[PDB]
Amino acid sequence: MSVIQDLQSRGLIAQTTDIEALDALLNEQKIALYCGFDPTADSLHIGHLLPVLALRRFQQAGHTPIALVGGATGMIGDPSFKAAERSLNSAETVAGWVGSIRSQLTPFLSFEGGNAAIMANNADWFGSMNCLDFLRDIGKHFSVNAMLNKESVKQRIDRDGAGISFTEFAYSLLQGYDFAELNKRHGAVLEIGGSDQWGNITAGIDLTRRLNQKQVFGLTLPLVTKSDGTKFGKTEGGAVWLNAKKTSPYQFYQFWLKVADADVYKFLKYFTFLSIEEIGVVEAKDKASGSKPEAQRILAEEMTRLIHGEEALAAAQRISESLFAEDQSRLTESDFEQLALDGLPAFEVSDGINAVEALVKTGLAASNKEARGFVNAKAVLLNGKPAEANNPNHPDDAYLLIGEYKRFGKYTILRRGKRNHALLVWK
Ligand SMILES: N[C@@H](Cc1ccc(O)cc1)C(=O)O
Repeated sequence: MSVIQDLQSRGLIAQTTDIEALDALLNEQKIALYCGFDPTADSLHIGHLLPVLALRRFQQAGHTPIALVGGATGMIGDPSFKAAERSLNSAETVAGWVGSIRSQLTPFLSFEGGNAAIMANNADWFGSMNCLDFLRDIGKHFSVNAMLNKESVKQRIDRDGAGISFTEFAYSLLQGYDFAELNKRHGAVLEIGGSDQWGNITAGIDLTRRLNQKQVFGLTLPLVTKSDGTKFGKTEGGAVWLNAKKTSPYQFYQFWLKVADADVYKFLKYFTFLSIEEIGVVEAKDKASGSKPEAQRILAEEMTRLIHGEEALAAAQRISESLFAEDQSRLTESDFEQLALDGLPAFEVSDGINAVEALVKTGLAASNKEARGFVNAKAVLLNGKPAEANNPNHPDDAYLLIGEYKRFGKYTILRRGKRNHALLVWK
């Protein structure tokens, strides 16, 4: 199967300058392509996965991928399809983020063989480029009227928009020059990016022709949309980060389990490296069997193993099988650290708290008298087992939370009823 044919089978080609010439080029020889990533936070999230995965899909076919970290463009800010001005980050801020997201992109690509990936930083050439040379050597090739009519910023320019500063209005010049520079340095003849990068990609296509007299191509990936209209990574708990210390592999694994039946087969094509045929068998088995669909679990296993690793997937599976389980002895200290991060509503308690005190402190009851009914109804579980009396009282301390209930001397899973429960953390 062709490289382009594989991407269009997955619905991964949104816009491309010449699909026939790009397809014929990839079958005739191996090329170098590049994609740019701007440091806007201390870590990436799932909304950034498509471009770096698409780079890997090209590297699998023997092409050389270039991952550009925006050490310089991150100091300006991409205004493409943004209705409000981004704020300016400090040089110290961006330099740290450059090292962070660089450590997150490198695992996705191979650095062996002739097609080994290349990590680039546009601060290498902009960090020593004088402002006059910037405005002249780059700026003379840009028409302000053409810049104003770009869809990516036209909504900001109109009378209804919030306006744009000269800073962000100049961003397409930096990203445009990156394509010409990477074409000169590493023979980059293709730039891929997110769906909102069409304006800045074609700018680097034109600029590469004017500066290097070379024909290059651009391809944008689809906007990851959901069937119900909601945003892709918007969850109740926030964003689904790639850094395990921001979102636990359990919650990462949980996010992909909850994918809708309409979205799960497209997400398998977008994000996994299972073949179109393998995904086609997964879909047909679910569509023919009257049982629950298996695609969400397969999606969750593929994404957790890819981003976090095989052991972290095992941890997420072990937590998922133990959190609502009768026997929780499988949970480890690291498993509870995941739970305290974003697995369960965590609450700090100290020695001496009884059962009804923790039942209302965690929100599992409105009042203690209401929780006292839940206690005597045998509807309260501690680490999978119902609470038992263990005191000669003093009034409500008959059900006390003593050290026996402390998992690793720090954690206790408090459960009330069939659903909804909390995590106790001992200080
Ligand atoms: N504009 C891209 C980042 C980028 C930076 C430099 C480039 O050459 C290309 C792309 C983004 O907003 O995500």
